[PDB]
Amino acid sequence: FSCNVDGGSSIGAGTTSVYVNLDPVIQPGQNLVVDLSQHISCWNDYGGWYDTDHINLVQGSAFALQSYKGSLYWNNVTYPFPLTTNTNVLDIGDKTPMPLPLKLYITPGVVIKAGEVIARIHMYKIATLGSGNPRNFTWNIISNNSVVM
Ligand SMILES: CC(=O)N[C@H]1[C@H](Oc2cccc(C(F)(F)F)c2-c2ccc(F)cc2)O[C@H](CO)[C@H](O)[C@@H]1O
Repeated sequence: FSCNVDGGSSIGAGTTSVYVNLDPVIQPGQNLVVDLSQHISCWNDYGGWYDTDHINLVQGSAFALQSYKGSLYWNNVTYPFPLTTNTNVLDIGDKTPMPLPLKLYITPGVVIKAGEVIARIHMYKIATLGSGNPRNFTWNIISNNSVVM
């Protein structure tokens, strides 16, 4: 099982920066949408649904904006964010990269700085054969631009 960010090199585990464009203007009360399907994709390293991968997002995933409320959309369910439970499982068995069905909804001068981590999303992988060779990924979401209020 592997992933990449913006079509880059393969990632098997660990922490990776994910850079996102945010609305530069936000008014008190507005809602920011971060569509991570535009950046993070994952695939099965054998294909053919031979040793299917099972991935979910993990309890504790949170803003970094620590006081913000929000929602996290993952694979047909919208969870309160920060995550207080593990999400449903997405199964990945094709070698073709699958953009992750993942969106973050954020409700808050400069409020978000370019280059600062605004959320840490922990993803867990376990496959089917043997032990499933479980792996941990963390996606550190980073804004490419300032967001001002
Ligand atoms: C030890 C491990 O993880 N076996 C996983 C397996 O891994 C690979 C399969 C082929 C090629 C590679 C490599 F060429 F990339 F090494 C990997 C691999 C190994 C370690 C990683 F950290 C990530 C991918 O692929 C499977 C389907 O996806 C399951 O996931 C399975 O459990």
